Amino acid sequence: TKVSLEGKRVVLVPYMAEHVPKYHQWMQDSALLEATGSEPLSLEQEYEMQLSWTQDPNKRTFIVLDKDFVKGDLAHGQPHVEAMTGDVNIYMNDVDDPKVAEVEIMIAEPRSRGKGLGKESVLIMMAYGVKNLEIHKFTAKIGESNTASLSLFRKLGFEESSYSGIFKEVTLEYPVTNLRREELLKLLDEVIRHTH
Ligand SMILES: CC(=O)SCCNC(=O)CCNC(=O)[C@H](O)C(C)(C)COP(=O)(O)OP(=O)(O)OC[C@H]1O[C@@H](n2cnc3c(N)ncnc32)[C@H](O)[C@@H]1OP(=O)(O)O
Repeated sequence: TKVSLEGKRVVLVPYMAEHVPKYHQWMQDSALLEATGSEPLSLEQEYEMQLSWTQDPNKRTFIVLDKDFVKGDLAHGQPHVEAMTGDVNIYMNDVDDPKVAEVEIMIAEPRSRGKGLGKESVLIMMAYGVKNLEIHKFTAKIGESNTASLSLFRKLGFEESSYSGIFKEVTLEYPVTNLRREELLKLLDEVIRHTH
């Protein structure tokens, strides 16, 4: 990824080595680890994953910045550690269909929760996938007790498609209908790109 994406309240920037120390600190929250799909890493592994995640052709990943905390402009590829808030990604992980993508979202900083940053970050990333990856269905895998994430995805219009009692995990789907495709592309048309 060579660009960052500026919406109304968030900037989605490429995950950089400069972001790793704060990201690693977020991941010390066992609740965050369990709520996301994450295993605890060493710092070494966290740095190596920054390189591998961002080189993976089947993934798109961004660090979420809260625009209220950004100091300086978005035009020079700077990491803006001071505004780091979370992450968002899509993974094309369906062997049967390269136009299906799984979504993940995390807003790790309490000071930035409840401002609509998770919703906007997911919508921008979904729209990016529709335009550039031709995604026609998104999925989300959510722990059965994760009230906050279940609410977010359902309020976006994701619908439950299956449940694993073994893993205590709900899977939701978002078919990209003609109307949703139009809406998402219009939204992305208003997102400012910066070279990064
Ligand atoms: C598919 C996956 O990624 S599963 C893993 C999801 N990530 C996590 O669980 C990490 C821990 N939690 C988080 O990161 C955050 O709580 C998130 C991402 C779930 C929500 O981030 P926020 O930025 O606070 O959400 P945002 O402010 O954009 O609100 C969006 C919707 O989320 C829902 N929501 C957010 N927080 C809560 C909550 N505490 N309880 C219930 N619903 C909630 C609401 O429906 C809200 O819509 P409303 O504002 O109209 O009520």
